[PDB]
Amino acid sequence: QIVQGHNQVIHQYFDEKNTSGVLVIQTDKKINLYGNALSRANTEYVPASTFDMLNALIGLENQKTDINEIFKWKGEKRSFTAWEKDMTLGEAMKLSAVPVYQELARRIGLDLMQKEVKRIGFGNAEIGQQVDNFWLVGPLKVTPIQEVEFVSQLAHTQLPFSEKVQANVKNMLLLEESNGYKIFGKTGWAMDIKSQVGWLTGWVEQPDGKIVAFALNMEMRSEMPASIRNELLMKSLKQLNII
Ligand SMILES: *C(=O)[C@@H](NC(=O)/C(=N\OC(C)(C)C(=O)O)c1csc(N)n1)[C@@H]1NC(C(=O)O)=C(C[n+]2ccccc2)CS1
Repeated sequence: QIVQGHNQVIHQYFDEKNTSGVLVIQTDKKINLYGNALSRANTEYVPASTFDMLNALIGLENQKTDINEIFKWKGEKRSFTAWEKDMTLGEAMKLSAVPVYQELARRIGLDLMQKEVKRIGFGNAEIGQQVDNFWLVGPLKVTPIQEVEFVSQLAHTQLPFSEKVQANVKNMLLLEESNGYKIFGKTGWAMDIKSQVGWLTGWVEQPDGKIVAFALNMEMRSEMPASIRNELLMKSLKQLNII
């Protein structure tokens, strides 16, 4: 099941970007590890925005929102300018608009959130006490192997949510498409005074329908482009002939 993969080459790629990281790939029930810091795969980190996928699933499942709802921008200056507008849950997914995902979390509220997170068994399922930021600062944590298992199940409509809800959240996640290969996923990035953890978790849907899921997890620095996660993921996917 969980093993290291054939690759001297991906190890290099990560050293060549001057980072410590791992790339977990899950096809059917086989999980391979690649990178220059494999032990990260079993290390817990905060999911940061990658949690937006689970938030949306819980929110939609319990009818706290719907895919047509327009979340209103009330006019205050926000941490990013691209967030400064009315938007749907789907458009928030793509922009990683935290304030939408915080409104939604509050609608959900703490008891349902923690019943649902324990029900799903996400990470260490620890939400503790603040409903509106537990995925960004802790206590909630998850490993890269757990994430890839989560997105694999989302990809395959195997999570314990309605089928329509799963399909609606999948449809929010399309990043890129070319040669008939689709790539779905979600970035994440948390700025803790310790290290900074960067995520990119999602999947490839190949032309014949086959799903190959991935969870990139690396140490970020403020000097890196945000681009670097996608660049390293796409190089590695090509090298493994997944795309
Ligand atoms: C989800 O993971 C969100 N992360 C954060 O809100 C945090 N930081 O975002 C960064 C990018 C580090 C920032 O400069 O503010 C964060 C760190 S500690 C804490 N409580 N919050 C969204 N993630 C990302 C991303 O993954 O890149 C965003 C997209 N983005 C980033 C940089 C430039 C353009 C777009 C928005 S926050």
